[PDB]
Amino acid sequence: SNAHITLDPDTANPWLILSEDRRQVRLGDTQQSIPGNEERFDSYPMVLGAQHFHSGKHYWEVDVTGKEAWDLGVCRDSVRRKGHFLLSSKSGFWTIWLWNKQKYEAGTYPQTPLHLQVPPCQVGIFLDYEAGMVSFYNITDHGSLIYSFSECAFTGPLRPFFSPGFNDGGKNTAPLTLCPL
Ligand SMILES: CCOc1cc(Cl)ccc1-n1c(CN2CCNCC2)nc2ccc(F)cc2c1=O
Repeated sequence: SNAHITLDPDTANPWLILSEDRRQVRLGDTQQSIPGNEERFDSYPMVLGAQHFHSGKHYWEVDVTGKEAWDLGVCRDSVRRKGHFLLSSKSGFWTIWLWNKQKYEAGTYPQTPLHLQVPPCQVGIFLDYEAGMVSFYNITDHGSLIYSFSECAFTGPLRPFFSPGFNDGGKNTAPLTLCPL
């Protein structure tokens, strides 16, 4: 089931610029000044979707065209927001990412290298709560499976997870965009 995802402003790390529609996010040129509510990611440029999922099946698409790094997927709502962590299946995160413009990996511990034929301009996330799966699909390549976590022992609600980059050092100015449908 198609989910209409929007970004939660309360989770967004200071370094992030959300669109006004809540459907787009880019890494910014310096921190912004906002509060330090407990829901906000202090240590890395991450933000959640507003939707919580307690059950059922949910699909959404993210445009990543041009970007040299990024991280997508799903996480426990109960993940710590304050401080340092890895994006690991062991630690409440079901993610894939592009690092360094060339290296796709999936957030196993330790992570798993992905060899993609067609580099994705667009990525699908499919959450099946009851199955205990999070699946990533390469839309550019007609929906080929990028990677799938299974036997995820979902307890409590989950959130869509996003990060458009780690350091604006490069030109990671382009946004993650949530696609219509
Ligand atoms: C590929 C780069 O990975 C990282 C880079 C930095 Cl600067 C900080 C943390 C990580 N990272 C991370 C988090 N980063 C992943 C890549 N995108 C940025 C966040 N997750 C991991 C999960 C499992 C594992 F075995 C290792 C890692 C890991 O090293």
